[PDB]
Amino acid sequence: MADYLISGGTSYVPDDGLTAQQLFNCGDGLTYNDFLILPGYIDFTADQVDLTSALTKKITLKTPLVSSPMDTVTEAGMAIAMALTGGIGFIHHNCTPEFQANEVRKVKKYEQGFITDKNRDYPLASKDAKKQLPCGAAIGTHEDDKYRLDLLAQAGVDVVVLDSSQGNSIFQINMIKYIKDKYPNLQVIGGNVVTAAQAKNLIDAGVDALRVGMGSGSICITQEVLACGRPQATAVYKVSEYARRFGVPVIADGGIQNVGHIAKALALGASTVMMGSLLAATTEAPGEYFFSDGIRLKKYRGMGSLDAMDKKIKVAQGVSGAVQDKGSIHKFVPYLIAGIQHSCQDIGAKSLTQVRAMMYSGELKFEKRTSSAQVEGGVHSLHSYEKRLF
Amino acid sequence: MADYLISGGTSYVPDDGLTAQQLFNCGDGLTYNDFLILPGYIDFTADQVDLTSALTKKITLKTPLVSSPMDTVTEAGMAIAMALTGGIGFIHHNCTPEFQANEVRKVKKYEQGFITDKNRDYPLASKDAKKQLPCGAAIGTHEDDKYRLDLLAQAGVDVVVLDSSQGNSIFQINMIKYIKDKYPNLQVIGGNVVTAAQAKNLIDAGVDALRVGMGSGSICITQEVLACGRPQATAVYKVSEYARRFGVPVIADGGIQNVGHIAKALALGASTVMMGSLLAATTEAPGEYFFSDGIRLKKYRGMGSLDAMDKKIKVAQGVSGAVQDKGSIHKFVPYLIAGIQHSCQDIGAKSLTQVRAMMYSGELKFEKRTSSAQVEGGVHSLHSYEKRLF
Amino acid sequence: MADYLISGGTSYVPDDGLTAQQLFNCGDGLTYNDFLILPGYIDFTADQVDLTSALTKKITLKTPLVSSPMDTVTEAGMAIAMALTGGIGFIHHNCTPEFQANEVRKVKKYEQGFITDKNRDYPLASKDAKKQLPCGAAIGTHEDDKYRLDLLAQAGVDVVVLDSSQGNSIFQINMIKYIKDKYPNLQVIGGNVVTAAQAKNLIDAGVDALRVGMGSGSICITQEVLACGRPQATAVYKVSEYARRFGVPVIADGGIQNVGHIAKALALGASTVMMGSLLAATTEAPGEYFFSDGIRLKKYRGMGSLDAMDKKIKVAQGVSGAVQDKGSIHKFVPYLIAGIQHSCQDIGAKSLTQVRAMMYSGELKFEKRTSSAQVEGGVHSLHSYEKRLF
Amino acid sequence: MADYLISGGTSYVPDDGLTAQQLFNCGDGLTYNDFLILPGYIDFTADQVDLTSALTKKITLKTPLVSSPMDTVTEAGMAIAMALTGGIGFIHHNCTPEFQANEVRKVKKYEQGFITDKNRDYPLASKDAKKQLPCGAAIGTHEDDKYRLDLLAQAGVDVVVLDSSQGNSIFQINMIKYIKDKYPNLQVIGGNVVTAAQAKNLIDAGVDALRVGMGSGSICITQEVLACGRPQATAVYKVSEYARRFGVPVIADGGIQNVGHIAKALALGASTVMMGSLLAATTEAPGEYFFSDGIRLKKYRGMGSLDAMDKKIKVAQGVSGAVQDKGSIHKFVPYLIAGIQHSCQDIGAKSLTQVRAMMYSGELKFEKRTSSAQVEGGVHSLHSYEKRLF
Ligand SMILES: NC(=O)c1ccc[n+]([C@@H]2O[C@H](COP(=O)([O-])OP(=O)(O)OC[C@H]3O[C@@H](n4cnc5c(N)ncnc54)[C@H](O)[C@@H]3O)[C@@H](O)[C@H]2O)c1
Ligand SMILES: NC(=O)c1ccc[n+]([C@@H]2O[C@H](COP(=O)([O-])OP(=O)(O)OC[C@H]3O[C@@H](n4cnc5c(N)ncnc54)[C@H](O)[C@@H]3O)[C@@H](O)[C@H]2O)c1
Ligand SMILES: NC(=O)c1ccc[n+]([C@@H]2O[C@H](COP(=O)([O-])OP(=O)(O)OC[C@H]3O[C@@H](n4cnc5c(N)ncnc54)[C@H](O)[C@@H]3O)[C@@H](O)[C@H]2O)c1
Ligand SMILES: NC(=O)c1ccc[n+]([C@@H]2O[C@H](COP(=O)([O-])OP(=O)(O)OC[C@H]3O[C@@H](n4cnc5c(N)ncnc54)[C@H](O)[C@@H]3O)[C@@H](O)[C@H]2O)c1
Ligand SMILES: *c1nc2c(ncn2[C@@H]2O[C@H](COP(=O)(O)O)[C@@H](O)[C@H]2O)c(=O)[nH]1
Ligand SMILES: *c1nc2c(ncn2[C@@H]2O[C@H](COP(=O)(O)O)[C@@H](O)[C@H]2O)c(=O)[nH]1
Ligand SMILES: *c1nc2c(ncn2[C@@H]2O[C@H](COP(=O)(O)O)[C@@H](O)[C@H]2O)c(=O)[nH]1
Ligand SMILES: *c1nc2c(ncn2[C@@H]2O[C@H](COP(=O)(O)O)[C@@H](O)[C@H]2O)c(=O)[nH]1
Repeated sequence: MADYLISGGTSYVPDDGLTAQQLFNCGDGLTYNDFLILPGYIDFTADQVDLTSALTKKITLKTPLVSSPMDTVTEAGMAIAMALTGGIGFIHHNCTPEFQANEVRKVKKYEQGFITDKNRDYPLASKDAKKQLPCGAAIGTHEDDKYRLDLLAQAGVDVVVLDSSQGNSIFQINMIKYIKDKYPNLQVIGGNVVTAAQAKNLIDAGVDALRVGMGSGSICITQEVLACGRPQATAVYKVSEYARRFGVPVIADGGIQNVGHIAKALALGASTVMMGSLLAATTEAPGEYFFSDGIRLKKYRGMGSLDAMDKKIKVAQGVSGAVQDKGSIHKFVPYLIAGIQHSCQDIGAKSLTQVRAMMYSGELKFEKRTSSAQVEGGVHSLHSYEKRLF
Repeated sequence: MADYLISGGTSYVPDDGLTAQQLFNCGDGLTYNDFLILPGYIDFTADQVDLTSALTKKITLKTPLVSSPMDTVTEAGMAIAMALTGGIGFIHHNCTPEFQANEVRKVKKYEQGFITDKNRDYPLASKDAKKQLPCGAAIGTHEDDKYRLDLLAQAGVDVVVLDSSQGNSIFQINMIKYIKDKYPNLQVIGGNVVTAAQAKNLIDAGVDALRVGMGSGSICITQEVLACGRPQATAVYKVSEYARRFGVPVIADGGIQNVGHIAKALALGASTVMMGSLLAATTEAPGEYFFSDGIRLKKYRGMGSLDAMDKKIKVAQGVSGAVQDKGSIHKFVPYLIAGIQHSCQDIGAKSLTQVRAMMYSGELKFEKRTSSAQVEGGVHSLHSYEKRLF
Repeated sequence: MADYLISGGTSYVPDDGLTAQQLFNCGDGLTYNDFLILPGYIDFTADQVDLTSALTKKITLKTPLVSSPMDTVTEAGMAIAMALTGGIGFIHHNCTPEFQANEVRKVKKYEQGFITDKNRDYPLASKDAKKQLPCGAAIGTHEDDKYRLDLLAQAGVDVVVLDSSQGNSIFQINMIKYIKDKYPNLQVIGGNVVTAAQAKNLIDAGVDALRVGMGSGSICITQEVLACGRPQATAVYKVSEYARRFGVPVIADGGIQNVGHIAKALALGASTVMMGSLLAATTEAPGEYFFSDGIRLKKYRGMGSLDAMDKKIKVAQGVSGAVQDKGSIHKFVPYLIAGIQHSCQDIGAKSLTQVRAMMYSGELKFEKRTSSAQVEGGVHSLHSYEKRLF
Repeated sequence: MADYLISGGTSYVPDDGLTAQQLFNCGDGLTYNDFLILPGYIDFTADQVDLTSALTKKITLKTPLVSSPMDTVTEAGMAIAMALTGGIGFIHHNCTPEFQANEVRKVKKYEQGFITDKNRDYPLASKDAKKQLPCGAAIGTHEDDKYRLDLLAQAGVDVVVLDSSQGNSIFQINMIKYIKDKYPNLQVIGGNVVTAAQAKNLIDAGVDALRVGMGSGSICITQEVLACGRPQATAVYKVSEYARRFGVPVIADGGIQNVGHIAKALALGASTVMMGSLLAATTEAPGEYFFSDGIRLKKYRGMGSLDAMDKKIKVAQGVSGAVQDKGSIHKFVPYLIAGIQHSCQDIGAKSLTQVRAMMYSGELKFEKRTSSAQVEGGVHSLHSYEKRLF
């Protein structure tokens, strides 16, 4: 019959909104708050949404959440918490290599299979072949980072991130090739990059994932000091679009402030999301809580801040501050998971993989927001209010 | 793994060419020769291509070919031949109603099941419930056409076409409602229309298919005489795009000169293709062969030509001429079928339904042709040549 | 082989971002904060970046930094400091000609070769043929400015700037020709201009450099009072693009607030950058430090402010205020130098000359910033923070 | 020779910026702060700029300044002051007709020629044939306004303005025709209008000038309450462009905050500028000065405010407030005159007539301003400052 024979199941579906390609073709320099995702069709419940994510070519996580390698964010405690909730943590390298290797060992010795030296309480916990938690580590691109890498490999790190503001450098590519030849099984994350040209240079060197973002971080002043960077949403879309031609996952790094930002980054092509300030002042973050006028808060600083580089003339690229206490990771990360699942349900996708497939196929639709639209989208017209997320 | 998890099976597939929507958004006023279909991916053979087509809401044919209701094209002989090759013929009404009903009866009595008054030699032959060939008939929108319709319904016609140059009229809509209430099972084809506004008016009246085309016919001079019409490719695309919102098939009528034109019309949203000149001077066309300077050819005239309307000032809308002999329908239609199948294979679709699904989804891609491109596409740079299609 | 023969060394390099010409063709009226420079490829260290800059046709400096001719900014002390750090200072003329000539003499007698009447402590110090520091001076376009010019030429000034808000005037052109005929060796800077038409008029008169900017200065209210001016980034790009057709350097004047602004101005085609407020409240700036509620700060006023013109009815074009203490030039200018070098390294250029060559060739790429993008580029999501640049 | 024969005196003059027609074709909905005028060529001094302006077809003023018919702005004192400084005042009608006629008489009896029962202290003072100051008056479009008009005509008013928010009404057109037939010599100003369609309706009725502006006034809330209006700069340009086809002058009404705004309105096609808040809290404004926390200020209210309409259900269209004391008109208006003259000198025109001629010919050029550009154009980067206009 005609109702089937005219177009074969694919029905009318009025065209309304912009595709991602149309949205990011305009060259406006958009970030997360400049656009929304239009809703789709719902025929399933939120709890059925699958958040399985690729961290690298060969490392898969049950959630897309990653803690940033920052000395005020990720040490062994935070890494264990993120592994237990289904993500991963990357241990910072603003320390001695022995200290870093000890932190990696503490992460890797939390759970064991056959000890050669709880699984039910944490179903989403990611594990390697030997029933051990996964762990990540940051290294630089200088000469001593080779010895640091040897210690980390001995400690049993599963993935290393090359920590730099501008990853498209001869130093970074040289260390990528060094690692590829000396530890052929080790997974390497390159970055940070914001353009497809940088991305091509790093993928040709053989990275297993790309870290995307420059200047969007909450503690960053790189854009205003060095005049270099890119709006985060455009950067994530462009680099993910390039990298998926070669099957390279993208980690979206910097500027994430809420669940909506996480969902937008995943919809734009990122496979995982890296969080700094959002996970600072949690119980598992390193450092100690302190009070400033009846407010509980913790230190949070950028790695390019003068205090961070203290332990010639130094050009600071980050600031040092404090953020309000958020509580425990074991209570905060489930809220993020539920929020992402609800966002996926609203846009009509059963999984993050299907979200990205719909985006690349043009089925997922977007819309811009003017300044008035953003104000309307926020809380308005109230004398006073209380905001309780969960 | 990441190779699956990044976008879920849907690979890169570099973007190249225009979608049909993009092509017909430019407002250039394109017809068939102004564009091409870009090739796709082939993983099947040409003979496996399915050409099942919807003529109306409830009438399905094995091929998309229809013979036009013209007194130099379709009588009982042509109708039987087209039914036997898998299409259908529409018997013209430039005759008395008794003559038309007799032609319909001759078509409907060619093959029988249980005669109440070969099926393997012609596998593609379309048949109704009682194993009889299908037949179509044209009627006008004047008062006496009701009596003509009664005679045709008694003769057992399966579908009637309302024959007019401009179908968006109060007369046509009145007769559509008359037919709907008096013969609730009879299928009605409305037209001719070239715009979505006309199409909406006719679909609201309850037609089961639309006949699309005004001024594109080979014998027609309506565009130059009445300044009204539309380029055929744009008309087919626009009207099919509107009509498929309601599950109404479109017959593309006029200006078809070759297999490439048939394939283009089907790719643009038409479900069947109506042919005039292409089927004139076949053996089954009415009239007798005659010679003019060693060339065998037959009369072919437009219904709005003065000779056609002869049997008060008449404004002619068509010319009368002759076309070269093509041979038999039973040998010519298989060539068209094979050509359409090869076109479908080249663009990478298993069926006409899938062709249209790909076009509406944006997977099928198109390209414009300049005048130099069209010349290049034709035969060139030769001293002399012979063109043998089959 | 094909890897070389296909395109000869020039590899793919995916296209991403806008060229400067594309960015400033849109007519949006951009200034510095509306765009960023995308990062390039790094294969050298920051300290290897060469900042040699052309102040005029024949005067070359080792850094691109120039102090503005303002009575709260540049006197002999500031001029000596800027000469010693590799730049130059322009002595203001809101004084008597004898006072100005004495300041020029004090600058020119700081270092000597063969005295006819430290080289290692300051390697970047600019010097003339006779091992003396270079010095600049401002003059007006009125009649007595000829006598002022005679005194300055006797004092041995190396370059004079014609000080005006709108340099495209018959008065300015007359004085330019006067100076060219009377002091054929003296270098003349014309301005201020913001359009290529003004620039053509001044280059035809024979200037050796152009001063670009109108209304962008921190103390300026010309745009709001006289409705005339231009956004600074667009002005710098347009005028530099015109002036380089004739080999005329451009000084970018006004609205510089940080190292990122300096880098952007140099990337847009300027050869040197003139600074007002950024160098006010340094130790070498004229005037005395004073306290307002525990904050140390110095007077800073525009030359078109009523206080400035006090020493008929006067239309003020500038305001008078105070800015916070910055410390010494000998410590602040090295920070600017290091910042510019780091910006050049990030965008992948070995020198300012190569930065501009990449920009004109289209290799350097830019990106716009929405308001949300600018907010994201700034410090955000923090309860409190401290910003220590160096 | 070729230097003349190639193009005949008209030289290259590089193309840079936008014409007014290009600027206002974009449909962005610009007001005064969204654009600047680019500078031109200066070959004359500021005092030589001629500000002669057409108020109506037959009434010419030496300055383009007009005081608004508002009960907190214009009574006899303000009307006399504006006439003496070269402009005109329009006496408000929120009073009895006898009171209004008495104010008109007080204005018309200030200076006399041959008294039927100083002119060198005020050279710019506008005068009629009998050496008397000109005076304007506002009337409504209701029935009793005819009697009010009779009293005003007897008092000797020279021009009447029809006071309404939306002037394109049958009531306004009826009163325009009434006035034209009963007082054939009286000059009538119609409005307020913001579109060319309204302008055509009023010009067809026979107005001698148009009052342009709806919702832009400082005390107005019409746009937010009735959703109707237009950005003032676009409104002035569009309506002036239409009205000059018929030789009808335009008064730009509302939203003027400074000299730059006046200059922009005149450059966009207006012949005179009407001022409300800018002239409120001057000594000559009606009402009494009063103090609020050490600040001297005066009442200023919109005519559509509830207090104004007090003396069944009233929809307020204006608010009531207070503005800071500005001093005397005799000192403030000369500042405006000098500012306008300086703006004309900067853009390179000898007169307002030549400003508009250059604008219509495309020689005058404009530029847009982003939000960052506007911030840059303002005062910035200062700890504190003092702004003394004159
Ligand atoms: N993502 C961001 O936007 C961002 C911005 C600023 C800082 N940061 C963080 O701050 C930290 C440091 O910043 P960075 O990017 O300057 O790190 P970095 O230490 O890589 O850079 C230091 C400098 O040394 C150079 N360098 C690097 N390797 C070298 C080698 N082998 N030989 C010679 N020179 C070499 C670099 O090009 C750079 O000029 C990192 O944690 C980084 O992630 C991040
Ligand atoms: N598709 C084309 O481009 C095209 C163009 C011209 C002619 N033709 C063919 O030629 C033939 C005649 O052309 P036509 O369209 O003029 O046919 P038509 O007979 O419908 O038109 C005849 C005229 O009579 C009017 N009319 C129709 N029904 C009426 C009624 N009940 N009462 C009063 N007036 C009425 C029509 O509006 C038209 O003016 C048809 O075969 C048509 O298919 C086709
Ligand atoms: N760059 C800017 O945006 C800007 C803006 C305002 C003021 N300023 C500074 O403030 C100071 C004020 O200078 P200015 O440009 O306001 O005015 P200026 O000192 O050049 O002269 C002011 C007026 O005198 C006229 N004039 C100049 N030379 C003349 C001559 N020979 N004969 C007759 N008339 C002549 C000018 O055209 C102008 O109307 C300067 O320091 C200037 O650099 C700079
Ligand atoms: N944007 C502006 O320029 C603006 C906006 C609001 C108010 N105002 C000022 O406030 C005052 C009043 O505003 P307004 O425009 O409502 O004045 P208005 O008195 O003309 O309007 C009063 C109402 O009566 C109607 N009306 C007018 N004449 C009539 C007649 N002869 N018969 C029947 N109905 C008639 C009008 O259409 C309107 O609905 C005026 O001073 C006006 O200038 C100005
Ligand atoms: C600029 N960016 C910096 C610096 N240190 C780290 N970073 C980047 O910021 C991310 C965290 O940002 P949040 O918005 O707080 O999530 C980090 O992951 C890293 O990429 C710095 O000093 N200057
Ligand atoms: C214009 N068009 C006419 C006329 N009679 C019929 N037609 C239309 O032409 C079609 C055939 O065109 P070909 O190109 O030869 O296939 C018919 O089906 C009909 O729609 C006429 O008089 N003037
Ligand atoms: C407007 N602009 C003025 C005035 N005096 C000087 N200037 C200009 O400003 C520049 C300094 O600006 P900063 O942003 O503080 O660097 C000067 O170099 C000069 O060009 C004035 O009165 N009104
Ligand atoms: C809206 N607009 C009103 C009202 N009364 C007068 N007006 C308009 O505003 C102009 C003055 O505006 P300023 O910006 O203060 O110069 C007047 O001339 C008139 O056109 C009102 O109640 N609501």
